[PDB]
Amino acid sequence: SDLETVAKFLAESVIASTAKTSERNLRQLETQDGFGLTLLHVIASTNLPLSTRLAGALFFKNFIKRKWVDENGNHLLPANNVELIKKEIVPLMISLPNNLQVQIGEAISSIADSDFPDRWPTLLSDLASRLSNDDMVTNKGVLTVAHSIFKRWRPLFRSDELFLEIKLVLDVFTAPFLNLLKTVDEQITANENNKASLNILFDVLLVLIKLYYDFNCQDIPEFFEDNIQVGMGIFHKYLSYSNPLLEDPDETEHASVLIKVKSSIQELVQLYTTRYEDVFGPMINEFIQITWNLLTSISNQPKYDILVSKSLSFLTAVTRIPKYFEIFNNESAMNNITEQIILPNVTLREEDVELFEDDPIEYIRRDLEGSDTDTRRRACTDFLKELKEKNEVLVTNIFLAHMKGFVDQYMSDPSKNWKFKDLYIYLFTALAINGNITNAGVSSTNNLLNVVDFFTKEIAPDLTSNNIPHIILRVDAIKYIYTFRNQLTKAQLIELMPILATFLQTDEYVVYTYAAITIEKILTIRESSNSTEILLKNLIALILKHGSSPEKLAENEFLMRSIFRVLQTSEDSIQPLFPQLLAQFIEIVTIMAKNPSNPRFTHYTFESIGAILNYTQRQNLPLLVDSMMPTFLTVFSEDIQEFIPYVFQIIAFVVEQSATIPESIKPLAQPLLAPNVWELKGNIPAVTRLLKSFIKTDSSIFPDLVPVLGIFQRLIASKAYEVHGFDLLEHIMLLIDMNRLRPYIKQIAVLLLQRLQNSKTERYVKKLTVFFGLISNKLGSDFLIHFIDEVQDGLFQQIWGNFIITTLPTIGNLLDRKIALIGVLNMVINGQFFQSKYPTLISSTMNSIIETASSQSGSHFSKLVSISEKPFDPLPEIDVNNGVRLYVAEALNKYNAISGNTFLNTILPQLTQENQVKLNQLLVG
Ligand SMILES: [Mg+2]
Repeated sequence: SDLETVAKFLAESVIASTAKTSERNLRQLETQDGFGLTLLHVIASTNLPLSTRLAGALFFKNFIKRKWVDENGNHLLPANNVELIKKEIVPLMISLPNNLQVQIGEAISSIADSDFPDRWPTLLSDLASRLSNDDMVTNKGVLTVAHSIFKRWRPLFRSDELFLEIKLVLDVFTAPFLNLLKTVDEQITANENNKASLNILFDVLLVLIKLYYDFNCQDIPEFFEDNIQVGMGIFHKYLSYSNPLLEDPDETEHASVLIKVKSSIQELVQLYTTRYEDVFGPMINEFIQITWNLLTSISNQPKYDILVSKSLSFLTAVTRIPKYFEIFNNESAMNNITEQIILPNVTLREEDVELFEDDPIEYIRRDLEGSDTDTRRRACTDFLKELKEKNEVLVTNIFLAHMKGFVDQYMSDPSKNWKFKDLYIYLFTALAINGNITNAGVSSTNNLLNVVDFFTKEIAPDLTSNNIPHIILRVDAIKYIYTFRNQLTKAQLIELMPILATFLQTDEYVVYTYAAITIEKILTIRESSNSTEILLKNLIALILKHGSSPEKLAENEFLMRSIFRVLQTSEDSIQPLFPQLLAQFIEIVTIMAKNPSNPRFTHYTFESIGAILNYTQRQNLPLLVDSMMPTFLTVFSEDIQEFIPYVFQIIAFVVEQSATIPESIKPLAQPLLAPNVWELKGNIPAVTRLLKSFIKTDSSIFPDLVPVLGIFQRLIASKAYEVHGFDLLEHIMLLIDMNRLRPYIKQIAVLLLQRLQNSKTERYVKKLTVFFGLISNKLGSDFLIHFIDEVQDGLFQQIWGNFIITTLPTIGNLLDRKIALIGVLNMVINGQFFQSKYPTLISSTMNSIIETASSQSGSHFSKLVSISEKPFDPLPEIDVNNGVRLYVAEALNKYNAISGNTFLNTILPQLTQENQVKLNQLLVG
C-alpha cells in the first residue's frame, strides 16, 4: 500500500480538482524513509498511465532537488536508501520512453552533481558494462544517461582537477566508445534499407556525437588526437550522408534524426576548428567544402534552422583563421557567399510572417536576443561580422552592390516587394554594427556606412507613412531606432518620443511592444512629470488589453519590465499616482497566483511594486500595505513558491520602514519561526531579511527567543549559510536587550567558536573578526572579552592573539575593514582591563592596527533590486577610503592627551621597525 498510496496521490494530483490536497499529501508522505524508492518503483511500472508516471517522474525530479542534499552537500536521506536509489535509477532510466527518460535525466543529473565522482564509484563501470553490439536501443539508453552526466563540462572552466575527473571517465569510456562508433558506422552502411534499423542506429550515433563533444570540450586527450583520423573520418561521412529512408518532405518545422546528427556533428567540427585548429588543420578544408555544398542544397525551411546555424558557426570559426579566410578573400567568393549563403537564409520567409501574426511574442524573441539564439539571421550576422573584420571594404562593397538593387526593386512597387526593404534594413544593419551589441547599444560602427543618413533617408519615413506596405516595416524602423540609439543625436532621439508614444495606442502587438522597449531606453538616457503619468497609464492599459487570463496576461514581460523602468526613472515624481498603480499591480498578482507563468514577468511585476513602496512617503505607506496584505496572505495560505521569495522581501522592506509592525503583518512573525520554512534553499536570503526586520522593529513580538536562536544555530553552523548566521546575530546582539539575552549569550559564544575550532572558512574567520569589531564598538571591549571568555578560561587571549589580530589586515572589503579596525583599535585605547591584564597582546594588536591602518597606499532570481538593501549598517562619519587612517591617527593622539607622552613612547620599541616608521607617518599624516 506504500506504492498504492503514492500511486493514489500522484493520480489525484493530476486531477486539477485535487492538486493542492494531493501536493500537500505528497509532501507529508515525503518524510518517510523509502518515499524516494516508492516513487521510483511507481514510475518504473509499465502498467500505469503515462499521466501518472509522468506525474511521478516529475515529482521525483523536484523531490531530489530539495531533499537529496542540503546546502553543504550532505545526504539528507539514509545511506541505505541513497545507495539503493543510485543503483535503481540508472537501470530505470535506460528503459523508459524519452518523455519520462528526460525527466529522470534531470533527476540523475542532480544526483550526479553532488555525488558523481567521489560518492558514486560504480557509475562508470555499470554504464560501460551495458554497451553491447546487438542491443542498440539499450546502448542509446546507457549512452544517454552518460551524456546527461558529462554534459556538465561544457560550461565549466579549466581546473587543476577537472582534467582528473575527465581522465577518470575517459580511461573508462575511451575504447568501448570508439569501438561502438566504429560498430555503429558499419551497421549503418549495412542497413541502408531498414528504416526501423537505421533510425535506431542514428539514435545511437546522435548521442555519440554529443559525448564526443563532452570528451573534447576541455582538451583533446592523447587518445582522440592520436586517433582523430578515424573519428572525423566517420563524421566527414555522415555530414554528406543522405537517405530517402530518413527523409520526410511532408515535414516542415521539426528536424529529423539525420538532420540532428548533422547539426550536432557541425557543432563538433566548430569546436575543433576553434580549439585545436592545427591538430585539426588537415581536415578543415575537407569540411569547408561539404559544409558549403550542404548549405547550398537546403531550403528556407524551419526544419533546418539549427543545422544552418551550427554549420554557419563552423564557417565563422574558419573565417577567423587567416589561412582559410584567403579563400573567401577573392571578390567573387564574397559575391558567391552573399548570393548562395546569406541572401537566401536572411530573406524574410513566409512562415515567419505567419508567426508575426499568429504568435507575436515568439516573433519578438527571435528578433531580440538573450535566449533562443538558434536561428539563421544570427548565425549569418555573426558570420558576416567575422567576414567584414577581415576585409571591411571587400564585404561592405559587394553587399552594397546587392542592396542598391533591393532598393530600386522596392521603389518599383512598395506593396509587392517590401520584403526587400526588410532585407536591406537587415543587411545595412548587419554591415553597420561593428561589435557585440551590448545593452549599452552599439560601441562602434562601419565607417564606410552612415547610420544617421540611412536613418533620415529610409528609417524615419516609415514611422510617419500614412499607409505602409506592411507593418513589419514600422516594426523594423522601431527596431532600427532601438538598435542605433547610441549613434543618434539626443535631440534626434527626443524628437521621436511623440510619434513613438503614438504606437502605444495601436492593436499591433509587436509594434507597441517594441515601442515600449524603445521609450524605456530613451527615457533612461534623458535622465542622467506629466509625460510619465500618461506613459504608465498607457503601458498598463496595454497589459490588460489582451485579457486577464493568467497564461496570456503574464505573456508580455517586456511591457512589465518597461513599466518598472519608467518608475525607476520618475523617483517620487508621481507620488499621487502610486496607490492606483499599486492596486493594479496587486490585481495582476492576484490573477497570476492562479497560474504563475513566465517568471521574468512575475519578477518585474514585484520590482515595479517594489519601486512604488520605495518611493512612497512613510506616512502614506500604510494604505499601500492594506491593499497588498490580503493579496499576500493568500500567497502564503496556498504556498505559491513562485511568489513567496518576492513577498517576503517586500513585507520585509515594509517592516524595516515602519516604526511599528503593522497589525496585518504581526501574525506572520511566529509562523516564520517554523523550521520548515528554513529548509527551502532558495528562500533563505529573503527570509533572514524578514526575521531580521521583525527583530529590529520590535523584539517584543518574540516573547521566547529560544526558537529564534534556533534559526541562528541552524544558519551559523552551515558553511553555506555563515553569512546569514552573522547577519542575524548582528541584529540579535545589538538590538535586543541584554537582560533578555543574558541567558543565551553563553550558547552563542560556544557556537561561534565551535565553527572556529572544527569547521572554519576563510570567509568565516574574517566575518567573525568584523563581528567582533562590531561588538567591541557597540557593546564594549569589556563586554567582548567577557563574551568569548565564557566558553573557557583564557580563550579571549587565544582567539584575539591568533585569529582577530592576524586576520584584521587580511580583510579586503572596505566597510568590513573599517568596522573591524575601529573595533580592534577600540580595545587598545578604550579597554579597561585589556591594556593591563594582557601585556602580550598590546604590541601585537598595536602592530596590526598600524599595518591595517596603513594598507591603503540560486536565490538571485528572486532578488528585488528596487528594494535591494545594498547599504549595510556602518559608522557613518568615517569614509571607507579616506578618514579611516585619520581616525586612527586622531583617535590615538586624543588618547595620549590623557596620559601625556606615555603610551606612544612605551609602544614604539615593541612595534616593528617597519611599523615604527609607519606610525610616524601615520601620526603626522
Ligand atoms: Mg569585565
